[PDB]
Amino acid sequence: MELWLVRHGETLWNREGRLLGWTDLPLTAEGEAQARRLKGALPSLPAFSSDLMRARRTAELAGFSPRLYPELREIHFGALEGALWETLDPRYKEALLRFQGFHPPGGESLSAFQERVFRFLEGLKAPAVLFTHGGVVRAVLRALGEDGLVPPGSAVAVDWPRRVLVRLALD
Amino acid sequence: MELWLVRHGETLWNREGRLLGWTDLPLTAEGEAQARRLKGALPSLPAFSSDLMRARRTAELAGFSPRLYPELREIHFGALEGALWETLDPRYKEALLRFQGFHPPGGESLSAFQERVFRFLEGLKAPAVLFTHGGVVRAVLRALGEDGLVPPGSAVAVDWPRRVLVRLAL
Ligand code: NA
Repeated sequence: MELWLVRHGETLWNREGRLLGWTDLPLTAEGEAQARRLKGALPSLPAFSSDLMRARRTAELAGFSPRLYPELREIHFGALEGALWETLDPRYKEALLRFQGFHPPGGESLSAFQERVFRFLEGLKAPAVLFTHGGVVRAVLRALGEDGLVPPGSAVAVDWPRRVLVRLALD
Repeated sequence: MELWLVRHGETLWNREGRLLGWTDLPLTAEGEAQARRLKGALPSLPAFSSDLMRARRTAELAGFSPRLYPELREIHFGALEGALWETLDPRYKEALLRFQGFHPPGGESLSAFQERVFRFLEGLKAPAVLFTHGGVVRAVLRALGEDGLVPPGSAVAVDWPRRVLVRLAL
């Protein structure tokens, strides 16, 4: 099914290089700017969004009124929430780089995260726009055999669970 | 949906020609070498693996950290575990080659095997790499109208449940 996944606009921790999961931070001015640029660039399909503020706000600025689902949240980094990527222990770094065997204390494992994300996608009964996070987009892109790195406020359309259709970036 | 079926590397019973099911044998040195060679070939899709040592070790050396599922185990041969294929009683060997029905003493029936395997496959929610055994790979290939012979340490990619995409025999 055609799904459009949108990575929310930037927050302060994006420029600061800190892990941002369930910590509810707001979009920055540029983050809201990135979000407004999405209006008119996305199809008028039913919309779903992480309930986290930065996602909800991106959806709103993009001209949508999404139904909220915590299932679309970024992975829960547990004790690693807010940690600087730079000083992250090499084992955690490579776990995240290779996207496997990641189990932060007090948090969610990558395997649990993937099950949550794919279970949500499996339940969609028609094309939709999903306002979510970098990790969710990455999980989907990697499952489709592609690099999952996409700029904040950008989008990707896929034919789940078969292939990527288009990557949309706006300047 | 893209599935990669990987047959774990060789054990002593592979080269000895013995039925290997739930007997938890380790990989030989060559078996580990075969596993390492897969690292530069297999796509980085979510990974799952039989919980048996030889499959787990293959996944590890191939550069993966799989979720463990006993449903991916080879069939349980029961009293036939370790039995030489060459001297296998014609009544067992026939059953196995007819693919119509099979239930070794103290073992698992082919119907239970298949229930187990296909339940797992049908439950997958996204593309994946599956570290498993010859019988499982066989079962999948046959379900797609193909011949289920892949060397140890090799893989086959399929568009489940439609057709085979490519075979990777190293
Ligand atoms: Na035996």
